[PDB]
Amino acid sequence: NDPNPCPESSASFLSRITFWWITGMMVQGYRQPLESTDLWSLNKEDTSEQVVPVLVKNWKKECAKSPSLFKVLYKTFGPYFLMSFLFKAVHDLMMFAGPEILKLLINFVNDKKAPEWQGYFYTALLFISACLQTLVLHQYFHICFVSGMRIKTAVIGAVYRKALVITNAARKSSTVGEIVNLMSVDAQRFMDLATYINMIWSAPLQVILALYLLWLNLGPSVLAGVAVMVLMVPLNAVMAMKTKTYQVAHMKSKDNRIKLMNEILNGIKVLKLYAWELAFKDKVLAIRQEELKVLKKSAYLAAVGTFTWVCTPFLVALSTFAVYVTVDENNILDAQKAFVSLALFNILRFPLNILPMVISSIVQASVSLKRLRVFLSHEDLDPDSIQRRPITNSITVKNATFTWARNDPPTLHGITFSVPEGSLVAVVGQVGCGKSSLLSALLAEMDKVEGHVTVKGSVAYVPQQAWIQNISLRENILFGRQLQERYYKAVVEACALLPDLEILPSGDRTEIGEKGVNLSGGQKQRVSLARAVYCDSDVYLLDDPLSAVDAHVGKHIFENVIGPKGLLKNKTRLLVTHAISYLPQMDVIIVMSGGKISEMGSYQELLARDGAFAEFLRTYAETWKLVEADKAQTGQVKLSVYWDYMKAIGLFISFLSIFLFLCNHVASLVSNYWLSLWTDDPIVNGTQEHTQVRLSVYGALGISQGITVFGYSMAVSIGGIFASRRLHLDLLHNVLRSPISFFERTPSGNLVNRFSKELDTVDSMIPQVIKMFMGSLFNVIGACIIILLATPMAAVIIPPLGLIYFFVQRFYVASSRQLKRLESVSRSPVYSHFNETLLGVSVIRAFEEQERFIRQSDLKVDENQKAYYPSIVANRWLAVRLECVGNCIVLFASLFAVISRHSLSAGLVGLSVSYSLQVTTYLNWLVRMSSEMETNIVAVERLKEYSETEKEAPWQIQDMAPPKDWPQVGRVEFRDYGLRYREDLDLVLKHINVTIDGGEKVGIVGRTGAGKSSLTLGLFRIKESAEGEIIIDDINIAKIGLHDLRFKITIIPQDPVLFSGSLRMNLDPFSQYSDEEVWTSLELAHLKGFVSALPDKLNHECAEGGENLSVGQRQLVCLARALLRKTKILVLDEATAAVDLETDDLIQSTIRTQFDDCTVLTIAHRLNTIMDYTRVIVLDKGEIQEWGSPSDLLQQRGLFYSMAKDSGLV
Ligand SMILES: Nc1ncnc2c1ncn2[C@@H]1O[C@H](COP(=O)(O)OP(=O)(O)OP(=O)(O)O)[C@@H](O)[C@H]1O
Ligand SMILES: CC(C)CCC[C@@H](C)[C@H]1CC[C@H]2[C@@H]3CC=C4C[C@@H](O)CC[C@]4(C)[C@H]3CC[C@]12C
Ligand SMILES: CC(C)CCC[C@@H](C)[C@H]1CC[C@H]2[C@@H]3CC=C4C[C@@H](O)CC[C@]4(C)[C@H]3CC[C@]12C
Ligand SMILES: CC(C)CCC[C@@H](C)[C@H]1CC[C@H]2[C@@H]3CC=C4C[C@@H](O)CC[C@]4(C)[C@H]3CC[C@]12C
Ligand SMILES: Nc1ncnc2c1ncn2[C@@H]1O[C@H](COP(=O)(O)OP(=O)(O)O)[C@@H](O)[C@H]1O
Ligand SMILES: [Mg+2]
Ligand SMILES: [Mg+2]
Repeated sequence: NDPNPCPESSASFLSRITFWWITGMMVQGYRQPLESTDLWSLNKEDTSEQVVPVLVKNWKKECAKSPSLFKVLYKTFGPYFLMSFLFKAVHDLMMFAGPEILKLLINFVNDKKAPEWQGYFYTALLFISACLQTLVLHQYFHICFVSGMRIKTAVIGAVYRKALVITNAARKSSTVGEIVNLMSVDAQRFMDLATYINMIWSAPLQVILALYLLWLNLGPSVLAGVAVMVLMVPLNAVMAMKTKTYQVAHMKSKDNRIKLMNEILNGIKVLKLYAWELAFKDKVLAIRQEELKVLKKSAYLAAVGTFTWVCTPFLVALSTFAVYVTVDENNILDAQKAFVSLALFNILRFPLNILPMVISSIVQASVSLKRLRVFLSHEDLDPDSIQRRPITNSITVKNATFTWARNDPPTLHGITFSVPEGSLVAVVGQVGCGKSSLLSALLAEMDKVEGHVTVKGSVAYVPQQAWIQNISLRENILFGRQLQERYYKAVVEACALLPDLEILPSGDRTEIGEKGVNLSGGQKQRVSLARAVYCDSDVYLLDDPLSAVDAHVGKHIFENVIGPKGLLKNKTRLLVTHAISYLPQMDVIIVMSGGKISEMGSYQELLARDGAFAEFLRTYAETWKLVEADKAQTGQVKLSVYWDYMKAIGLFISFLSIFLFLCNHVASLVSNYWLSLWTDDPIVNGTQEHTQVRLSVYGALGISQGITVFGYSMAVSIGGIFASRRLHLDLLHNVLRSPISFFERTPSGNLVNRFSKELDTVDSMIPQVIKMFMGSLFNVIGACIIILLATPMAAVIIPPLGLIYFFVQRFYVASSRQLKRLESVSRSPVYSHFNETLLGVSVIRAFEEQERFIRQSDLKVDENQKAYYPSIVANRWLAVRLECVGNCIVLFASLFAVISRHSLSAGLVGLSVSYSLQVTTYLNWLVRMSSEMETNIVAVERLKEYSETEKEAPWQIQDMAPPKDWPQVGRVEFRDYGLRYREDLDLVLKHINVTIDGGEKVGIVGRTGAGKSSLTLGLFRIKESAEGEIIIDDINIAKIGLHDLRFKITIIPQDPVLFSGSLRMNLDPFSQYSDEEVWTSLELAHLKGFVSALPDKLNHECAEGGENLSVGQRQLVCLARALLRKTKILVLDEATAAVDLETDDLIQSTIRTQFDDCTVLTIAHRLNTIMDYTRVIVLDKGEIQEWGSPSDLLQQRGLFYSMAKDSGLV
């Protein structure tokens, strides 16, 4: 029992054949524009739940049986798609039958004596044949399009189901670029094959059936015609083989582009802060140029392919007629037969003119078939590698050796330990020694070479990089679980989240943002912890959850949650710690260096050892929503869009294209009438050579027609490339120029959609639609001009026939357009969900929530399909209506000719029928193509949207540009400075007033969520000042072009962000300076040893956004990045967060030596590294509290004293 079910199920037989059931929606759509709400629920068999499981099953049955073939696996959609063959057969015989009846009528009308009754019968038999072919043809087309739709669901369903199981090593090879490409473009390639796959036999049948009529007419002279056509195949064959290589290279360039764009949109804040977006712009363009260069070559071959097929029947015709006179000198010599022979030849263009699109589709689909087959055949991480015994030690690892990649050398070298039930274990060691690795090994994320691993009970995971969903804070803490009011409140207060829940705008239920961009580092880490704690599992793997928060909250969380008095007192919990404060509280602590456990034991036991760790210890010891969903445009498409696409093509090509179209269709009409005038001439003994004279002229025009067709097919293709190139550059510049607030609002999939699918539409579709539209347009003008001039008194018939076609076209398109918008809008969540999942697969797999996320994906794809399905039915609805109107007019033209056979104008009236069918079929084509054009241009409308938006301040002002040596003394002055993140939200900073003098070392201290990171975000002018101003050395900041600002001051941001490419590229993407400078920087960064010992020294492939190396190494890469610029104002935003105590001591000593003369302000939680500084700023919520020298603030016994006492400096 559905609330709004599809009417197709309940529809009677008469309704189903004519598609009468969609009538109701089409009328509703005309009155007021269609909404997402009044779309019908899908049919049970059109649903991911019913479609995808049978495909993945067949893959399990077929892949397990084996190489693994994907083509044999596409017998899943075979059964349903066979009926299509039967429907296509009947239609072709009815197409063949049509002309026969028309000959008998055109003959009947001529013969005066013929009985009254026999005339009507022919017209009645014509009308019925036209109706039957229409109904049968559109049953065929509906089966083809429904098949295509079901293949789209399954391809997306399978790819998502696979993405959650694939190995890490395979995840590096199959990048996010390929996965997004597979779900988007390759599914559209299979959908487009679904139509034309049925022509592979329908064209040869039609070619044979037309050829046999010539044998019946001519005889054994039709062989030459077959000999010419068979010789043709090899050319199209080798050219198709050549294209197959171009399509592969084109797709590879498209994957690389989408992969790079993903890495840009991930870390856009870092691009904005370092002022790097021009470097990454140039890189995206370089990849686009390669992709477009190949697409041009593919288009050149298509033109040669089209050129070959269009001029085949004329070359066949001349080849055939030569055979007669070169042997048959005895019997045959006819004059009129030529006309019937040419009338039989001129049908052999209708099959051959649709062939190069069949070839293009099959090649394009065959590439996509290989790419999907290669992706679904990747090695799957096996969960039976770990024992996972039912709820005697908690976890046991015995001589286990794990490796990130199968062929690479192992990370963990023969580790051996056992942890008892309800034991608090700690993991310690150097930066990049394999701690996060050890936790990954127990989750079966890493491949193991040898050993034995047993993990008894359910596992809960807290990763080092916090992963938060787009949904409300409560729903993040729940993570798809039933709510317990007692326990929920008990977890939230234990995780120290109450003050954070107070400061948030709408308290608990706030739209948290796409990657938790709203929250601060500590808030993200606390939510991530709270989720895992709420889940209530047997074993707890905590990857440094007390890093980002200060000493106060850290202690609170340790006493209330993790420690032996908290919630998790009884559960086995293995935490990775860098702090040495809580090691006496631990049961056993495991030290590891270079992937080997150096020594295990308790605090006292390890102290008694007098080892390396002992020596280490001595030295240091109604709710407000944020994300706005995509919303469809309401009215008609504005001429601005069309004019913008045409402006990109250029004036020269547009005047050439139209000119060649005219030359083509003029030659078409000259040939048309020159033949029809040649027809009605007597066969006298004279005009013996005239036939051999004029058939050369017919051949010449046939070649001329072919040459021009090749011409305009080329002209439109190059036009399309110019447009597609220009549109991408405008889109990319518009995106890179927008402010940070826009990116925090707009969903990720919202942009991925426009950069992948909407651009792929602009690249491929629109040129083909333009070619077919212009073709149909000039065909209609060409028919109209002929009938009018042949019968000047037929000027009355044209308007009425046009007006009724126009009103059907204007009615239909109004709804058709809106359905294409709804579909195009509703596909954005599908990308967002894919993007959200791929980041947090480790977490999803740890909590075993796969089924829920898989089930969520199915429900998100259903919405896209619910929007798509009415669109294709509406196409069928229109087509049947227009053809049935066409049949009616043909009947009246046909019936009028029989009624008034001999009354008057007997010679003229007989022909009236002949072109009454022509004009009908051409006006039928014009409406359908004009609609297809209006629905396709929506893609360009969608790309334009980010032109009329909010833009960031001008990059280069070039008038008020400050001197080359502007930051000469780092004198930073804040004057009544106040920041506000949104327009409606309350102020984060207010009435800030400090004077940081030149070369002054300034600390910034405060409680988590005090406005520390926001102050540094404010200085770079990422968010524009609400009140007051900042001044850097007697020069106002708001005035200057922010690229003159941003190059002169450096920051180490809180989150370390690396981009996909060589390790050298991350340090310097402009390629400005030498390798000696990079090496001396990596020497000061303390990565020299690590980066030197690597297989490729500085050409190491950092992939997936720097997942190839550890968090603490990304910290040092971001340090090196800052060390290379060597500016006079430096800003540290917790640069020493996820590192050792030893490693921290080093990079501090670096900062003291290198940045000795330049102004440095540092934000920090480790107060150890502040007490050395000259002055310190302390701020609580939005205002600066007591500030001065650290020694002074300790004497005062105020706030800074309280924070020092927690750290244990006092
Ligand atoms: N997914 C991965 N693919 C390939 N190599 C990896 C991967 N993860 C880690 N490594 C390599 O293993 C080394 C150390 O592993 P790991 O990241 O577990 O260190 P860690 O102890 O977590 O360090 P940190 O203290 O920075 O958290 C790194 O130097 C890195 O090159
Ligand atoms: C005689 C005519 C009318 C019918 C035969 C012509 C067509 C259907 C034939 C001739 C050459 C053939 C192509 C030759 C090469 C390729 C590339 C391959 O990777 C996929 C199949 C594909 C694309 C073939 C499909 C069928 C094909 C296009
Ligand atoms: C170089 C050549 C091919 C460029 C040709 C550009 C042509 C095809 C463009 C420019 C303006 C466009 C038209 C603008 C207005 C409408 C009305 C709409 O209800 C149907 C589409 C239709 C009829 C468009 C069809 C495509 C169009 C005619
Ligand atoms: C109609 C008959 C008489 C003449 C036909 C000549 C045709 C085939 C010629 C004349 C001018 C030519 C065009 C001139 C300019 C360009 C731009 C170039 O970057 C790609 C090829 C392209 C698009 C050419 C394609 C072929 C072309 C259209
Ligand atoms: N992009 C944002 N949009 C709206 N509010 C934000 C944003 N970033 C941070 N906030 C809010 O401002 C407060 C202070 O943030 P911030 O100064 O960045 O944290 P911290 O001082 O801990 O580094 C936080 O409690 C947070 O809720
Ligand atoms: Mg780690
Ligand atoms: Mg911060």
